Amino acid sequence: EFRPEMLQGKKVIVTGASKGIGREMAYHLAKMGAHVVVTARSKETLQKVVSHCLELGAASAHYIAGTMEDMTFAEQFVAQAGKLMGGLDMLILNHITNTSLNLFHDDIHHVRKSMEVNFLSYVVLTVAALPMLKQSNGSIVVVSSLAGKVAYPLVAAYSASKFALDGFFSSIRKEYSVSRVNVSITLCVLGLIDTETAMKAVSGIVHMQAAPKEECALEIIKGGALRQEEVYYDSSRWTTLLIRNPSRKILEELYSTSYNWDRFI
Amino acid sequence: EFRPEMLQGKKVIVTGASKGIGREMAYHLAKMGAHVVVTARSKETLQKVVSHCLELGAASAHYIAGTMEDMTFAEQFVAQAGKLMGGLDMLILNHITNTSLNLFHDDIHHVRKSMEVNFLSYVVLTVAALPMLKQSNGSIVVVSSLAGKVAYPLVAAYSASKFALDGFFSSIRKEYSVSRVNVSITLCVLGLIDTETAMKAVSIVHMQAAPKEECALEIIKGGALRQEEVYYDSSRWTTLLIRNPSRKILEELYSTSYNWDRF
Ligand SMILES: NC(=O)C1=CN([C@@H]2O[C@H](COP(=O)(O)OP(=O)(O)OC[C@H]3O[C@@H](n4cnc5c(N)ncnc54)[C@H](OP(=O)(O)O)[C@@H]3O)[C@@H](O)[C@H]2O)C=CC1
Ligand SMILES: NC(=O)C1=CN([C@@H]2O[C@H](COP(=O)(O)OP(=O)(O)OC[C@H]3O[C@@H](n4cnc5c(N)ncnc54)[C@H](OP(=O)(O)O)[C@@H]3O)[C@@H](O)[C@H]2O)C=CC1
Ligand SMILES: CC(C)(C)c1c(C(=O)N[C@H]2[C@@H]3C[C@H]4C[C@@H](C3)C[C@@H]2C4)cnn1-c1ccc(C(=O)O)cc1
Ligand SMILES: CC(C)(C)c1c(C(=O)N[C@H]2[C@@H]3C[C@H]4C[C@@H](C3)C[C@@H]2C4)cnn1-c1ccc(C(=O)O)cc1
Ligand SMILES: [Cl-]
Ligand SMILES: [Cl-]
Repeated sequence: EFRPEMLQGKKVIVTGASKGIGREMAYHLAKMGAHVVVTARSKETLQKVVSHCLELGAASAHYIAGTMEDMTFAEQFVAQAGKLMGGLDMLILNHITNTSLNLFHDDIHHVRKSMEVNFLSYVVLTVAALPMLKQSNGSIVVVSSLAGKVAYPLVAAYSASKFALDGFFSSIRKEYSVSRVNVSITLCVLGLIDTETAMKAVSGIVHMQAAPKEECALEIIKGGALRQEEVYYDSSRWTTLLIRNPSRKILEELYSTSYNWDRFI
Repeated sequence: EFRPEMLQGKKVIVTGASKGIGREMAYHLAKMGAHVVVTARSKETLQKVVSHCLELGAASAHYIAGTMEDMTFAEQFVAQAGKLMGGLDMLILNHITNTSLNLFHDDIHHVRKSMEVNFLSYVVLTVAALPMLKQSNGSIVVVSSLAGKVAYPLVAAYSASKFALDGFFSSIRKEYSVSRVNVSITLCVLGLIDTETAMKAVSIVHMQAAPKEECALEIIKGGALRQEEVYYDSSRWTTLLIRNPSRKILEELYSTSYNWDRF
């Protein structure tokens, strides 16, 4: 179904691309011959990722360094990236604030910082990217987790922010259908993935088994390119089968049928 | 299974109690003879509510007016309410920032205000109530929506905040089990309900609303019975289809596979 030629010459933004899954996606897009604008806080690591993207064969690879804590950076970054590539075809929202496995006690500051970085910044980015994506019949790719579909201990603030992405983007997708906005939204529900961040977070939990970041990153690109609503990627075949909720799809399809919202458009 | 005597003499907080579902819950708790501390921004409507609660037979009814936009109010309110009742048995988190059905365009301010009011304030109130509920083996009751389990158009910021409550509280419930915290968490997944707010928002041809009075009772029954989730819609189709057993199987496998005792 998917072809690598589908990404050739496309204008793609990847957030949290200095390392992990974001970096792997940037490299994948580069091998496919895409124009890429990557971001993270570290200018040096980004410069190393951009250098490799050009070697891989990216049509054009650029970086803009800043913190997604700053909503003015987030808004401006989209404009600057859009000018560099002369448009936008895909927006890959992937960055997250630093998190570790820990019991929740009193950390409102972490809960809010998770909400601002992992969620609000995504909305600010989308808002700023939507005119370019509308004129290119584009794609938003939102990187979530199993922890953003199912409840796990030790990642309460993280789970709260990934659950919010589902609520927001799945709702805005329903709206795009009514308001006939031909911009696709892909929510990526990932299991544990073997990035240095995750592997350092999980050190010692021997029974916990990570999936390849390389294939994971490809599966995210394939999903958005094919305009799929949801992408699932875990190492367990048990999880992949059980993660899907058809009961939700039924309730959503019934409301889509039962109501006409044309007197809002 | 449930008995009204279960709430007699209990120390309950109800947020967003000047109107709608919150008001109805306060009155229900008053009929059952509980000690109640109610909150919303309007002092006068709250005073009329605290006066009806005493007539209905509440053991003690009090009000503290303020905005849950203010996290310091939220934190302090719990301490003050706790002092007025000399403890805390149940925390009923119900308030929300004003929302209407509309397409999302550029409203970051609404998305953030919805997250501060509908979500963060709940975490602030929970943190502040926890020692008191711990010493009383208490209950947190979180009022969510179908829109906090399933995706609907025109309530993006609202859906995002109700989805966050699920993520946060369901995760902390897993933690309370590991850390052996005997404080229950009830998430209430409500369908459309006939409150003036809802009926004004829907003035949506075919939408059936459910009775606010029964709804409010069903929320009390659920928390009192320490149920993890409460479902209340007018459709029998919705109530059957709203449950996610796939996620409970996944949760039970992780509960089994891992031991987190060193946390
Ligand atoms: N790996 C896993 O096990 C799982 C990953 N996921 C999701 O995958 C995505 C990527 O994760 P992963 O590849 O492991 O992460 P990494 O930690 O390896 O990469 C995170 C990236 O985000 C950047 N970043 C961190 N903080 C900020 C900030 N405040 N502002 C801007 N950029 C920031 C980092 O660079 P810098 O610090 O230099 O700014 C880096 O480029 C996330 O959305 C995560 O939730 C989902 C489930 C599991
Ligand atoms: N009604 C329905 O159809 C549905 C309701 N729900 C949920 O049920 C709960 C109650 O809804 P409902 O009774 O219909 O709503 P209402 O609008 O009737 O009542 C909301 C309450 O919150 C208070 N409140 C509003 N803004 C603030 C604020 N900034 N700070 C503090 N308090 C505030 C209000 O008091 P005041 O203005 O005086 O401060 C009021 O008492 C909510 O959690 C809602 O999401 C879920 C699904 C459907
Ligand atoms: C680690 C956990 C639970 C949270 C998880 C995730 C996730 O979102 N992990 C985050 C990543 C970024 C941050 C650092 C690390 C890695 C921890 C978390 C914060 C994705 N799958 N998954 C998971 C792992 C194992 C199993 C299982 O064996 O049953 C099921 C699901
Ligand atoms: C109104 C809507 C969709 C969002 C909804 C809710 C909800 O969250 N209602 C709140 C009310 C108060 C505030 C203003 C309004 C009304 C929106 C919300 C905030 C709870 N069920 N439900 C709903 C209604 C009908 C159907 C159906 O016929 O298939 C399915 C679900
Ligand atoms: Cl890595
Ligand atoms: Cl009302």
